[PDB]
Amino acid sequence: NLAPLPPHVPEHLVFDFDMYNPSNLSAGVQEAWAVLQESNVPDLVWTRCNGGHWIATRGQLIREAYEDYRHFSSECPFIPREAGEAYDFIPTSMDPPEQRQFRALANQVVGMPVVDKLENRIQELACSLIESLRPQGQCNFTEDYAEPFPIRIFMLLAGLPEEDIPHLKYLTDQMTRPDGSMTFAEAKEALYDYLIPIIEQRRQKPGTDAISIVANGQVNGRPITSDEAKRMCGALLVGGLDTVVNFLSFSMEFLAKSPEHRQELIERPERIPAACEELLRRFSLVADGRILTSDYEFHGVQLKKGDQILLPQMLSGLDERENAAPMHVDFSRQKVSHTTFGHGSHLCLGQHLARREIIVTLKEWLTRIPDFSIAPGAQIQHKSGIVSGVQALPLVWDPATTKAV
Ligand code: HEM
Repeated sequence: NLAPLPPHVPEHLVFDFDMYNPSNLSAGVQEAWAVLQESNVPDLVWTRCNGGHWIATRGQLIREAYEDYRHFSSECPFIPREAGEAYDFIPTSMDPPEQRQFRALANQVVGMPVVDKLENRIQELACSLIESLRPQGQCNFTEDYAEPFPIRIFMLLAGLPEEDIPHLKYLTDQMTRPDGSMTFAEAKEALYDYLIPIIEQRRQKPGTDAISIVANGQVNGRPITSDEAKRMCGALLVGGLDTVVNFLSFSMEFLAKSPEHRQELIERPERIPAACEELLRRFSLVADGRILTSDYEFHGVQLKKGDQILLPQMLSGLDERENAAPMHVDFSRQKVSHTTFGHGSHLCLGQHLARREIIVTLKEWLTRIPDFSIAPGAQIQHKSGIVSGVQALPLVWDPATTKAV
């Protein structure tokens, strides 16, 4: 379904890209989004899909817009407009300077310091999880590791019982890839209902878990309110439940289809870190945007106040103008340029946790299960949305080849 073209949007700039259901989705989700960068597509286009909105197709514009919060506000970061308007997570929907305070408190619960004191657990969990699968000679990756691994760590992080994983997970998925059952608002409201009671209890006594830290936090002056606490916790759900999870499946799907790259890491461990960044560029997966604060001519195009513009974080690193032969995975890429963890004042606060989980996965997995491949005769399917992901990943291997360390 297409929205009628607003009077102010050029005739020649219309490219009906459906961010939640791209035409070339069959060739991989990153490949589907890459069409927006073909020789005949303007740097900045307008799509009549999902309420109609702009779409910067080049990392140059993307990076640029993400730096100018004065014009491109995070107030309404999601598409459709109903989703963005409803989006009120702190600080992801705030613009500087208001953001500073909250982002600083949020940084306390997932930043590097937290990731370092968690390294051992993260590592132990990966091993424990993999050692379990190893003798099976097969697995449904997305659900057997890609999900349990990041989520349990996040739940331990937040101090939330693991029983709530399916619940919190489903709702979170509705904010990134709506199955259609519920709107963004409803999903958000549902998550808030889960958090609020928890915040109330934790607000009392201190606490090492994320929710406590936030609930007992102090932003610009007075103590943090429950609503603020709520909005802050929310901003952590997508990352702790839906981003890493999907990223691992993309990266692992690739590794299963490319023995070469696997062998390379297996016999050249030291390259795992660099390999992680390249996979982060290649299989980048987030794409949100901003809303115009006023009428503004941006690169020849006249944007009106209230317009929404999609700045796919996943496109920068695929832009041939920033990375030669972008669709090729080269662990030895001299300059791995990308905006996978975003760009600007909203740079991902969990990228450290992300990278560690990715590095621990590649390390522990390849060591114990170096030789594996996609189950015989199976097609891997992707899904596109605020956060694209992999539907399922059937992997198989011979147990005799596995190892225990
Ligand atoms: C590999 C996985 C991940 C990717 C690709 C990713 C990507 C991003 C991107 C592109 C943004 C910018 C959003 C915007 O500007 O509107 C962002 C923000 C954010 N991410 Fe992540 N992220 C990942 C994992 C995580 C994890 C595991 C967490 C922690 C639970 C997390 C927490 C956050 C937070 C709190 C923000 C908001 C920062 C702010 O508004 O100041 N992310 N992420």
